Amino acid sequence: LSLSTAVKELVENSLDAGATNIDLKLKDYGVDLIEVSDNGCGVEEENFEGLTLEALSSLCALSDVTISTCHASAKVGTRLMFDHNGKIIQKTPYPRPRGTTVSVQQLFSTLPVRHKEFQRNIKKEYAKMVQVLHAYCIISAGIRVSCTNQLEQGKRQPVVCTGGSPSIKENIGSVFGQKQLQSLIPFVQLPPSDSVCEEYGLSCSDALHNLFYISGFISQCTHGVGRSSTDRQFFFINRRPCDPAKVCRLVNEVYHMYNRHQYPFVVLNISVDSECVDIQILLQEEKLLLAVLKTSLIGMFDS
Repeated sequence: LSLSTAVKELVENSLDAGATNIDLKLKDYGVDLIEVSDNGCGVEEENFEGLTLEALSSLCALSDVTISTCHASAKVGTRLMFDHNGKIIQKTPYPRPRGTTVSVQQLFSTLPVRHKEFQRNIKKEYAKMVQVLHAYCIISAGIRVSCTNQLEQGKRQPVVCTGGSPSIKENIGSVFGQKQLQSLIPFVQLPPSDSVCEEYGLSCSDALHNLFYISGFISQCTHGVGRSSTDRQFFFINRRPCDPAKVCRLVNEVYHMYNRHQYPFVVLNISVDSECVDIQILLQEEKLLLAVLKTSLIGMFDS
């Protein structure tokens, strides 16, 4: 029942549509409006009702939901207003490009307690949403992801925007500026060392079936170069944003082994077999993953 959850589900809904453009429009930090527009495949007319049988149903139950959409097979798009039961109040033709735009109006208005806790704690929830959106922007190469905000009677201001660049590094540049990029080194994967294998109780036979492909960027261990907090640490598994506790703790700990007083900027993707993942996300041979991680981090930060 958080802002970042609804935003994330709408974003992944746009991604599953194959959208190359994803725009977020917020009014009063999302308390007033949370809108997502994408050029995805749109929704066929056949599955209009079936959309509220998932994010859409709960969003209808908790807010005022409007959806415009246009499928490639459709001659004209459609505009739909929903009541709180997910039942379509209005279905009118609506000319628009291929894709889908979902509008969430006055979130939590049907529960005044949750709405008020939302308004009073707007800064924290807003910041969490910011972190999630940063993760998706960083990991979504080839896609244009943008976000703007409007407060009260003020004019709209842009929050973030990527240019559909093909590389994660350029996305990081677009999100945080190239000044952030100057202090970053790219992750370089290494086989696990014998000493780290000893530490984690692993033989070479265990390390043989290494199927973890780690990538990303991390702050240099040089004094002062790192960050003062963990405000810019992003982890993914199969390009999906997540927060692995042991992996994060090992990352920050190994960084402290060289830069005691600072935390690193982190962007780290773990490519692994999806069968080896389960639900906190469980990873088969996670000790091997931590061994490769520690060995590689040591190899990079070592002069």
